[PDB]
Amino acid sequence: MFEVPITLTNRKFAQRRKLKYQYINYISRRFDRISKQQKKRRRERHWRSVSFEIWRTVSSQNKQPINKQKMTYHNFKKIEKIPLRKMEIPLLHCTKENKLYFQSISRGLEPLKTSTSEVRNYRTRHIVTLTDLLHLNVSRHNWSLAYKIFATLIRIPGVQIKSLWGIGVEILDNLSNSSSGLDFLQWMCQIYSSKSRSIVPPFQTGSRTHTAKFAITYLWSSLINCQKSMLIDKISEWVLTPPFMEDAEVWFIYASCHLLKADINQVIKHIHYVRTFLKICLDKGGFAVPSRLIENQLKSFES
DNA sequence: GCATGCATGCATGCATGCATCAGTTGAAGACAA
Repeated sequence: MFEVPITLTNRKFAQRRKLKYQYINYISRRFDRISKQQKKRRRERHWRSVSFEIWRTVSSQNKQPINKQKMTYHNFKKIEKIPLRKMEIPLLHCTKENKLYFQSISRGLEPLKTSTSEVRNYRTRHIVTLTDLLHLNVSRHNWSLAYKIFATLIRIPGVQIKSLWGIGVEILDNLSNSSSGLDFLQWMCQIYSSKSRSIVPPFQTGSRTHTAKFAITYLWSSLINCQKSMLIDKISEWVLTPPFMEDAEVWFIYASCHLLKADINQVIKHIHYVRTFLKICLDKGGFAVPSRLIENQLKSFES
């Protein structure tokens, strides 16, 4: 009853997405008309926008104005009537289950089986139980079992590493026996930071644009390994090998490295330093409500 | 006929290939019959 961490499937689901986005396109085409293939799905899904430290959202103010009824019954069924037929052609080539699937999604029903629910089979149902027991044991603070789970999981030739916070917290409350925590974190980062589609990202990703998980997690957690102090110039040397260098938040990680080094003219240059990266992190992002707090601290330093 | 496998295609940089101090030297304007 939880998301699976393996690449969803082969099967039907492609032909279903076919039917879906093909029909979508026929209706939206005739709709702009009246208002006046993996690739068809691709263009289709394509032309569309793809007191505390909140990445504040973009709120409503310069946005738009009001609309007034577009769509009576007699006029919707206009736009519906033709594309449904063109659909009657390749519907003739997809399978019965997907005839009825398209039929119902087109009546506006919504399925009550899931892609997981219907992908039957010895092996996957076993993985499903394995991963469940993982997520359960981790909820239970049963770090030992949990760990056993995780290990037998990743042993299996199907699981992609989308279960890393799995370890990153698991191996984290497991001081016991294994290289851990930062080990995993900076490992993830080093491996998946270069070149060396669906079924993806925010908490996994590749290069050229940003990479939540591994990056920021080791990138603060090492600074927490320096709250273990009271290391830094290392974290800021290899933090100081950008660029993605639009990673503004990592600009704030850098400025944090300088406020922690600051804790004689050396300490000056470290406070000068943090003063610089805070605004080069006015790049944009959006942190630290008043930087005048950071700066009141920097004046407690200036003493 | 339908499902598994894996090879073809497509697309962003990169790498191979192929074309694009000192001497004699003359020339120019002033000057005499």
